[PDB]
Amino acid sequence: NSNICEVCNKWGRLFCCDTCPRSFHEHCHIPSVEANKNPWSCIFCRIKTIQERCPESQSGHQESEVLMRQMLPEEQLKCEFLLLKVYCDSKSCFFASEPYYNREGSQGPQKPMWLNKVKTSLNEQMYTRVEGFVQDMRLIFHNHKEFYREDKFTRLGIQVQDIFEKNFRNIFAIQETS
Ligand SMILES: [Zn+2]
Ligand SMILES: [Zn+2]
Ligand SMILES: [Zn+2]
Repeated sequence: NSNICEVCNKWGRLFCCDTCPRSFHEHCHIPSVEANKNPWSCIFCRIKTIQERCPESQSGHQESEVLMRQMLPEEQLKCEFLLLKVYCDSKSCFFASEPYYNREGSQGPQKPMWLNKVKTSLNEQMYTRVEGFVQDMRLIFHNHKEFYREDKFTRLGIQVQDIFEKNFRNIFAIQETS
């Protein structure tokens, strides 16, 4: 197994996957690494199994159909993995915890949102469709763009949104277009 956490790239108290060489901090993995279960298979492994059981699940899909899917166990997993892929980027630190807004010439958003809030909401099964999760994720970046206006710090939102969108198209096998 790897000697660093796959998500945050730090050593520490790591749990090792049984079916691949990745390792995780307890609360870096999503869902949090399960208490027992030997062998244990990480989210990367569980996603790969879904694809292997249904190869046709990788044919192209329309985003509008994906968003209306109910959050059954396989869609719950896919959203958990998508969330984890964002945390994998170090720039996610900016969007992880609860923001506050006091900048001359800007007003804070009407509906603040952050990664750890989305994480709790998934854990508590608060989303009934994929659209719920994707709307809250996109809201994070939209709030940031609007608040920071012309400051160059706006670019951090563009950057992390691009990680989210690339991973969304991959995980949910969105039909490729120009
Ligand atoms: Zn970690
Ligand atoms: Zn694994
Ligand atoms: Zn199948």
